[PDB]
Amino acid sequence: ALGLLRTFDAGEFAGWEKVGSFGQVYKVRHVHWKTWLAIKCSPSLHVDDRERMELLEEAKKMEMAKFRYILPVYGICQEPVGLVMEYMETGSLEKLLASEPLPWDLRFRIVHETAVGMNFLHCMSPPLLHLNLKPANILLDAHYHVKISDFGLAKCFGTIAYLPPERIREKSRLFDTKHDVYSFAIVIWGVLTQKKPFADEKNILHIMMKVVKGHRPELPPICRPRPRACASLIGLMQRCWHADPQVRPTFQEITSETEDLCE
Ligand SMILES: Nc1nc(N)c2nc(-c3cccc(O)c3)c(-c3cccc(O)c3)nc2n1
Ligand SMILES: [Cl-]
Repeated sequence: ALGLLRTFDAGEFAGWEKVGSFGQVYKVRHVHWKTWLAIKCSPSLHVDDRERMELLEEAKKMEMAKFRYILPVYGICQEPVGLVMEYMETGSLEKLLASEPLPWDLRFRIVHETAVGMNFLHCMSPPLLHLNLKPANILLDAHYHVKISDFGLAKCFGTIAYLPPERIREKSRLFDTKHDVYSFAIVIWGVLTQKKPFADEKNILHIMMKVVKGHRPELPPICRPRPRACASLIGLMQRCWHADPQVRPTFQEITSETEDLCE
């Protein structure tokens, strides 16, 4: 896994441009390869042996999940300590949802492509859990196709919204596939609304308390352009955010339904 990865000297890169932030992300130009890449440097000034090894586990987990809808990783840079990744021109879904009103055919495809990627992770032996899925992680290429990113919290802030209610109920609960299914439901909410969940609210703790009983983000209305598929996606979202995690569908089932929304 970590053998096909490379080590990058900072001399190999050029024209650094900040893009995200967590740790800052930079669009760099590999000079000898004549192509662009992304690199994520650590926030700290000193990088201890936990960081260096943690970054390596993130890279290994990315290479293991080589797939169409997963972000490719090339190696780890040493000069500044950071992860050398594929550059996605269109950037994050978060930025795209803020940017402008999106057509529904796209929205449904972004949802489906994300779902296919997540399904792939869960299909591994053993399953790879993402445990961090949010529109900031969901990255889009020049032609608006998804690649899932940020395996920093994977397993073999304003982010309370993506946290499952069972995680608030029980201190130190065992992580599962149904964690990702919940977060994915909140992503769907983001696509249907182009809003951030609980954006306007007074306080975190009140909403996090109400979530443990049943209070989820307010349902969007049925859209005019694609009212049949919208209603269907909304349905799926609701099943994906159920309080009882055994009621939530598997990504095998989810992909099966999101595919029909693209037909
Ligand atoms: N254009 C572009 N290209 C990228 N390759 C890119 N990569 C990331 C990223 C960050 C950490 C880990 C990781 O596996 C990917 C982010 C990123 C993800 C989450 C939060 C954040 O601040 C930045 N944004 C990006 N944007
Ligand atoms: Cl429709």
